[PDB]
Amino acid sequence: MRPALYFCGSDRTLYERIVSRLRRFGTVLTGGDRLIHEQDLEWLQQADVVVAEVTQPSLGVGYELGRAVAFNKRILCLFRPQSGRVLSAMIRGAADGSRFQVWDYEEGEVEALLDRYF
Amino acid sequence: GMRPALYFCGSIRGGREDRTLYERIVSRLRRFGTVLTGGDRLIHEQDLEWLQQADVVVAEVTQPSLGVGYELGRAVAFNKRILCLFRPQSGRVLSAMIRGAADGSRFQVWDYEEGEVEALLDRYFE
Ligand SMILES: O=c1ccn([C@H]2C[C@H](O)[C@@H](COP(=O)(O)O)O2)c(=O)[nH]1
Repeated sequence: MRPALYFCGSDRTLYERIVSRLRRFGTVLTGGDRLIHEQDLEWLQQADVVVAEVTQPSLGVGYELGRAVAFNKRILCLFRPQSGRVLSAMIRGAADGSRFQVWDYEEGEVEALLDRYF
Repeated sequence: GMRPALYFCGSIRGGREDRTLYERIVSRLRRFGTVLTGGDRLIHEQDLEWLQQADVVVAEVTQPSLGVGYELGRAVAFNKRILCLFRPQSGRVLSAMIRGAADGSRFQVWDYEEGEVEALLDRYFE
């Protein structure tokens, strides 16, 4: 009955701010490692939008984004240039401005960016 | 083609700490096949083309990397044969998404020590 949102993230305060604001727009869907992987894959397939905070390098976040692209999901990636890091070319280079968006942001504005996207 | 096409993935923008090991792996992979591996878009598109051409995808997954994870996720969805190599001597716990993707056949994750990487590759490709 509500949109289904999937959040990926490797910072705790910013993650909590993002997850809390996502609840305005829908349900945020997000044993052993295999059971974790299969539950995450099931939630990815159910998701209407996949949101990832990509400032911290993470194999798991990258993997989730790769699976999400192959499932043809709408994807929003959020990067903080103030980190001083250069974002992976595989993530920056996947952006097409519509179905796969990569947005640079300053920490104070993250809720305004999500409101604009949703 | 004649030779198996091999795709190698390792951290770059996530960190170049293991660059010298990557060269040793690529050197041994060359024994068993052809190693195939707007600036960011061009890197993404060429890498995806090589990934699609690959018969085997080999990834060193010790250093956390968005790009290596992304390549592995696209490779799984392309139903590629995948070998991931992880070094427990790093002190790291490998991401559950990578460890949990392993099925022991088409997606394998092997723990190894740096000194045995040539013997590991010889066994996998035998
Ligand atoms: O500038 C580059 C060149 C290659 N790759 C591809 C090939 C590597 O296997 C992997 C490294 O990803 P990062 O560590 O740069 O995120 O992605 C990049 O992401 N960025």
